[PDB]
Amino acid sequence: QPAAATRITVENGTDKLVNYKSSPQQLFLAKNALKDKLQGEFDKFLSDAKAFPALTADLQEWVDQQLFNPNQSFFDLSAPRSNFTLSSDKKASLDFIFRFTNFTESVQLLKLPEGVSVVVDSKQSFDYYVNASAQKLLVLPLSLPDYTLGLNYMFDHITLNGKVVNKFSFNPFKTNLNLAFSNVYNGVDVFEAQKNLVGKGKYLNTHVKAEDVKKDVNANIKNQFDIAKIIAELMGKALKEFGNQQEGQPLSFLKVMDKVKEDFEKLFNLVRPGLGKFVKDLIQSSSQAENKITVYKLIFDNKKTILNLLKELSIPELNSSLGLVDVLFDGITDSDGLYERLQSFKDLIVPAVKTNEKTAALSPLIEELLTQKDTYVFDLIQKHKGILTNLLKNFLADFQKSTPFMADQVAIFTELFDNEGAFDLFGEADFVDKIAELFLTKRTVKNGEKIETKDSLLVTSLKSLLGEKVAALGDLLDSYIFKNELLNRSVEVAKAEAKDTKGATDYKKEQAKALKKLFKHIGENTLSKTNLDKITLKEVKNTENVELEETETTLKVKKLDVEYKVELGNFEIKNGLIKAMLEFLPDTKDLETTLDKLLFKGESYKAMKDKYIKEGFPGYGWAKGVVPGAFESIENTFKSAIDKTKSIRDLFGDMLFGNDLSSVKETDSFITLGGSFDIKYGGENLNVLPAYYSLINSEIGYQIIGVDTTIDATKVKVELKNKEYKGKSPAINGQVKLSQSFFNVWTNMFDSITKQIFQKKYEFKDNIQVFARNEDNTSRLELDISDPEQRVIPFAFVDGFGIQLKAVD
Amino acid sequence: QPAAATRITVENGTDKLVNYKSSPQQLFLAKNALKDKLQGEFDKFLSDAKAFPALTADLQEWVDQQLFNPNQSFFDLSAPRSNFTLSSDKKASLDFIFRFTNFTESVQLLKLPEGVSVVVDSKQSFDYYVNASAQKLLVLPLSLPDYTLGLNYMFDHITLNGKVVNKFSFNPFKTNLNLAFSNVYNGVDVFEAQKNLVGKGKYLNTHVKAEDVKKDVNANIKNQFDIAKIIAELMGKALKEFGNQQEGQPLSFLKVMDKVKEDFEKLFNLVRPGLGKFVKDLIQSSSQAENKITVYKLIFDNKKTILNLLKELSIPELNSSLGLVDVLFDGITDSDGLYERLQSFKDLIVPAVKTNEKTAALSPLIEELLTQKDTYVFDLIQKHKGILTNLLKNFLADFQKSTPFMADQVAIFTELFDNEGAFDLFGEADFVDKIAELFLTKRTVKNGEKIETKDSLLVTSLKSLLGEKVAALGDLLDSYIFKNELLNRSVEVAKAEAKDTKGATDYKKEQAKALKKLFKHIGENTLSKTNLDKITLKEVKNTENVELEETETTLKVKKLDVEYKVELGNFEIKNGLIKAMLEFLPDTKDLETTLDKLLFKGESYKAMKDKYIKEGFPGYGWAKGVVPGAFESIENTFKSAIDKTKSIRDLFGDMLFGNDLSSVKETDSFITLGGSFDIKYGGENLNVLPAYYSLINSEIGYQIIGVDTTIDATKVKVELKNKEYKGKSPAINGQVKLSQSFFNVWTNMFDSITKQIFQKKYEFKDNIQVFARNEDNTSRLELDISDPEQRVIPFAFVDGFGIQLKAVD
Repeated sequence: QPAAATRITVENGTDKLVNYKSSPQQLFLAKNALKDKLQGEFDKFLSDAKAFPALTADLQEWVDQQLFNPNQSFFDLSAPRSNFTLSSDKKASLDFIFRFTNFTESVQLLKLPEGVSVVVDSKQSFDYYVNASAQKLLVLPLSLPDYTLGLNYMFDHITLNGKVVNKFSFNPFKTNLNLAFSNVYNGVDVFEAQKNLVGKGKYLNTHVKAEDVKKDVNANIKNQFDIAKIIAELMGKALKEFGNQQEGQPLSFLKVMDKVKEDFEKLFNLVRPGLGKFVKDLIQSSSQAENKITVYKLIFDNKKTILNLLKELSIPELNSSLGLVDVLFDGITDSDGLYERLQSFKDLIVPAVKTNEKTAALSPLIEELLTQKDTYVFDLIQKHKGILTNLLKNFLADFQKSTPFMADQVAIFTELFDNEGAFDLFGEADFVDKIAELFLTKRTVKNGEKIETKDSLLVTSLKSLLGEKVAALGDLLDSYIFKNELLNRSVEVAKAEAKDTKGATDYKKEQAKALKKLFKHIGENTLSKTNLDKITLKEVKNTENVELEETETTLKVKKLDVEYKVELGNFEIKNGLIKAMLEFLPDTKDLETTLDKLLFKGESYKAMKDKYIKEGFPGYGWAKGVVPGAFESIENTFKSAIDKTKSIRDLFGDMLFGNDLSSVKETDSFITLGGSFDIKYGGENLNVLPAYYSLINSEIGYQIIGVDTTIDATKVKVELKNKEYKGKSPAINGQVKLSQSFFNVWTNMFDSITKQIFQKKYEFKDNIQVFARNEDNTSRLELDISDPEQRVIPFAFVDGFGIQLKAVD
Repeated sequence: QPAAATRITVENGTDKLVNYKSSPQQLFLAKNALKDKLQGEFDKFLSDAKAFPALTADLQEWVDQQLFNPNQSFFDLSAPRSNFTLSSDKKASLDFIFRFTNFTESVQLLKLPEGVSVVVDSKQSFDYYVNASAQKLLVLPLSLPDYTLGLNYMFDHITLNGKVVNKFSFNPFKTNLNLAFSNVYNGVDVFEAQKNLVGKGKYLNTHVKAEDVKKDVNANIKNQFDIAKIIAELMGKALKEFGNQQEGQPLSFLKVMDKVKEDFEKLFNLVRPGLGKFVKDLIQSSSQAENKITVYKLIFDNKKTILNLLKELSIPELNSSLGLVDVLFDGITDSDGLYERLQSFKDLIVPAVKTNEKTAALSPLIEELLTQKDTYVFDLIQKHKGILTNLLKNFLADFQKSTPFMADQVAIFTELFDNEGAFDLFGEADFVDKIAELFLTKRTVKNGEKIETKDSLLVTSLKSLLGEKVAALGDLLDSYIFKNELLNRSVEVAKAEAKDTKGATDYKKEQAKALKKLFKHIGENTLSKTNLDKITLKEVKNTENVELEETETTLKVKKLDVEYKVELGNFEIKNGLIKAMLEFLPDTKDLETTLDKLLFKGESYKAMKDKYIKEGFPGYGWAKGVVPGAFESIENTFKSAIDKTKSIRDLFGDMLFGNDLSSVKETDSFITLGGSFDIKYGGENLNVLPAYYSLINSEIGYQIIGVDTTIDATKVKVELKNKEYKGKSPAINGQVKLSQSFFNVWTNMFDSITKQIFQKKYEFKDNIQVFARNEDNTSRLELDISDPEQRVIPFAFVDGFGIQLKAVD
């Protein structure tokens, strides 16, 4: 048999850390930091009610696995003498005597965790002595599957076989104490990592080459340009399908996604290597896709890509769910096996999800993720509208609280997703209609009495972006931009006064038609393959070697100087990119009243009117009756100039195009971009330092910080092809021609904008981070991710700022 | 024979006074004042080298005229004993013994200046004793023909016939001392007169009656109205003759004076009684008069009127020349005798005139006043141009220094009379042409290089009167009032560039024609007898008795209250009083350029133009190219409204008349005056005090001071008959009609003027001075002008302010 056991119980619980200094409330520290406090924290578990059962269980595991597991075939083990002295003084010790009794008639040897060479004859009671004086158990760390601080104990000086074994480890890599940390991880956070990762002949310096730096720097610009071009063609290949769709035939956001699915793959195989099959599979995982693929097929195939994307999420706690992914995917050859194993594990997965408050609302989702084998991501998204909208609203609110600079975009996004039906895009709907009824339609999202005056999303975005930049013409926006059924459809008012559905009354299809026309033009006239082909990113030098200097904990670029010329060719923005937007404006012929209100019936002209009526006209004085004959023809000629048959569409056509709208050809180019602009990535003595993912990962890149990315936008010509007024029937023609004057003002302001907002020799500085990947997804900078010294913890908090394991002190 | 004479020489000289206190340098004091200083001043003559011959001459005159003139027929006079003791102590005395020896054999009596009853037989030496102790000779005054202080001496206590004769006068009324005063006159100046002239039963109170006061007060208003009406008809009877004269036929200022001569008489027989023949004779004393009358005929006939007018002149010294007028006119029955006596007296008159510096320049004038018997006043005036212009300039300069309030009228008068040829009006000339070439013609009165830019008299008067009241429209006056050949004929420029005498070039007859047309209209349409007949001065109460209260040195009106209603009827100021003045303005069709300069090319509009061009247009801001399309039609419509064929005459016709000038009838009434205004001469306890002429005169009036002369101008209606625009071809017609607006402005401003400048219930206070004359020029208030107590000296200086007969002390 084996030795007697008394308290072999081993179950226990983990611990957690407390905030210190003025650090964020979410503490996710790494190892070190509490270098001295680890012993003190382990002493608490060493001197509590859970201490001696854990110690006895560890002793039992040691005396079975390490003592008689290679034995007991010919040597029975007994423990006649065995005692412990774990006292209240937090000082532990032991004294064990082991007898090996052999019943076989032969000569054998004892295998013990030491260089022991002892010969024992048959029927002989071999002696074994394990002595431990009263001493403080030392603390060493272990790496849990979650990469958390699994505190373990070791003996300092204990005698085995009568000799002292210095630095004795009591079955390392696993202890029956379960004293983990919920907020402290094994490894080096962000900066203790940049002590053994860079240097003279250390990891980063010997794994990053000058030719590699040059090729990655060039490929950074090349891939940025390529993804920009693929994005531009994508909206321009899907936009063409959107626009060309016939009226009354629904075309969902995802049915068109298939028609450009490969492009997405290309796009996402250039943003991140290996992320090519995942997105092309994702946009095919819907009922509207031509070839449906299940969620399990989506997940098992590109498991590694999903792992990288999850590790790129900002939330640390996801890594806790990421520790079982490798165990989840072990021994699986097809998606059916993965589905079966997830069904097997559901009995433990779903209670953990339900018990977690953060994922408590998520509980239904994962539910059918284990209930139906034909799950589709986008079908789930369109079916679980409420929960997904809730998380999206929370995430967007957090982003607003974190990104005040893009507050308008987050505001319009939140207003969009305030409606559950906004998730009907990812389903069986009409995108060219859903985007119109979400972004260009009044909202009534309330139930108290009525808040239907909430207007549309585009109108609110214009109000935010034109807050106070323009004031007098704001009334114009009130009469032509804020009060048009093509941008503010006025929900629930169509069936209020007509109740007969006239052709003009139904503005839901006229606005959809205008949006389809705009999509047609942006698709096959502006962002077409032919029009986007004349934008060439040509290398200029691309020859200089990017020498690297290494000296102690540093890695610098000697002289980075690469320049790429983006030649815009002749990017003809044809008439129709802005002619369709003109057609979005109402075609109401009532131009006299609106212009009269804007010019004369205002807040400043009326004050001058009154002041000149009561008194004024300096030098004259006594001629006060002349005044209501002076500011009456001044208004009269201006009013009479306005053509009775011209709307704001025609006025804006005169202002922008010059010639009248009916006489302006849609094939002509409104704006032509010619020439080229330079990109001048440069720098001297630029530091190169490791760049990690959001969570703990074995894949690492490198970043060059302080790269002067000069975008010299000069040498480009943004020319208005129609720089002269060719109109024959101007809206405000006459001796007080204002449409021509407005057109000249527009041309001058366009030249000013292209001189200041456009080319200005932009100067930027940032960090070029490249996570370069090899051919078969064997990225050059991959760490051992095994020993607790290269396990980087990017989300951890650095001890340099100051963290202590105590309650606010 | 008579008594022996030793120093009968009597010739001597006068004296003069010296300034004292802070009195004006021209001292012309009256008697009294130097009440105590007269004795001291006479002592100087009593103790000088001229004393004893004067005393001896006085003694001789006394002993011939008063002693033996009624004797020597039977009583020879001898002076065996005779001595004087006029010592250096200024104490005079005498001792005389007279023997009367009769050679006739009869009994006679001696006639002496005393109650002496003595009987002397024949051949008897009658004795006479005249004793005088050493005593100071007292001083008494005498009245010279010039009414100056003729100091005379008297003896206090001397014994005649053995008895003392108290207050002995040594031949009064004449002394051989000739100690006159050049600055002190006998009598009471202005206020010592109002001590014996008013009182309880003294002169003014007993010579002024309540009915007399009432009738004179009523006649004051009646005569003021009558002279105003006669003046208005006079220019309107002479103006008609001026206007109706044919072109090229000269009509002098005096040839027309005859055609209205009687009116002048009427006028001047209402301004001052008896001044009716003088002015009617004066304006007939010229070569241009139909019936010439000599200066002697003009002077001898109305000698009394000339005396009153000369006594009304402000200069005191003229009275010295007035002392011989009565002696001049003694024993003369016709103008021939007066001419003969002036020729006789010329040998003394002309040296006195020449020796006097003030009349030294006058010497030629009086010269022919005694050289030709056919002298004419106006022929002399037009012949002695230089001297008369010199005195007129000096008098006008003095009036300017004395009357700053009417400085503009004196300035234009001085500018007029700066030319000698300005006196050609009173001769053989053309008034309708001379007044045009003097008042509406440029002046070049200088010889240095050129001052021809002096402009005309009317232009300078407008510049003075429109100094800074209007500024912006001043440029209009520069282009239409300051630069018109009808008001600024531009002398010496007509024969500069043309040299061919075109019809338009000769502006001397076109301007004369315009002036003649204006005279025609003011003569027979506005100031005609028919039009002036409808202005009636009606008494309202004229019944209340003006009771007078007398109490010591006072005379007050108990309650003066008279009111006269001047009913203006319908005084039709026809079209032509202002239509002719419109025709004076140039008829140049260039109205666009002048109005453009006045309105747009100014000093304030251009600044606003520039400010709005550089920046501005509040609320818009970025629209700066619109501005040179905004302030271009604002000007363009205003410029295009102005009719190309309309001049400033037409614009002013639209502004004033309404309807166009060609369609405005000259017989219509531009302004009609209707209703009536009240004159409310009133007051309680109003002082009545004597009022004298400028110089010493026996004719006196009385003045009521403090009369509240309320001219309640209310209840009159000055109506514009054309208060609505009836024009069919306005100068600035269109949608920016400004001629109609200008006309409405003119109508409103006319109503405002007639509400404030016109009727306002004017309140005035003054002194009603009446020099009432009886039927045969026997004015009621005439003083004895004989005794040295009623001889008023109005020009004298009152001793109350302080005057002493010493050099500045």
